[PDB]
Amino acid sequence: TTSQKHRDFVAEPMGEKPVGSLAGIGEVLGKKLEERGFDKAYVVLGQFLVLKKDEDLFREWLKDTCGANAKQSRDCFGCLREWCDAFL
Amino acid sequence: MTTSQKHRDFVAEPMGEKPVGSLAGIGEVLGKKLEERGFDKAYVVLGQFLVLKKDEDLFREWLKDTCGANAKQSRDCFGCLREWCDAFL
Repeated sequence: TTSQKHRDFVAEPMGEKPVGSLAGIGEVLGKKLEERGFDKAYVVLGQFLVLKKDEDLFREWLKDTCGANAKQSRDCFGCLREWCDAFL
Repeated sequence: MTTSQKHRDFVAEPMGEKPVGSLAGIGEVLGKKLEERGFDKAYVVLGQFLVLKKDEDLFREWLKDTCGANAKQSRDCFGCLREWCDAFL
């Protein structure tokens, strides 16, 4: 299943949406991503793409970068994968 | 229209799984060097462009350092990704 946050994100181009629009990225994770330069959702998309959409490596990178737990990183990965299938 | 037809073709549609050589400025020589470094599809180079927050200087220098792109090649590749993002991201 998916959250409404996921469905809202995968429904449209992301433009300049902030990193907190990504499913799984709440205020805590969002703060830590911004601190490390990932202030917009597209920058995280960038990392997803540099990693060739690899689920294991992206979710691990997210954990190491902002401390995402497994549910959060699952949610974030899934919303980026579905967005790419629709728009990339 | 001062852009190449190859630019226009790239920016006209989602890139899907297009190879890196579909990008403006990326001929066969640059494309091979990019592929050897793991940048085999255009979307991987898009990824680097986005990780660099679409900064022209950073991206064009990364391209130079990674495949030896000259100024014109790196400008064309940057401009093609910038316009693609304006259309589809």
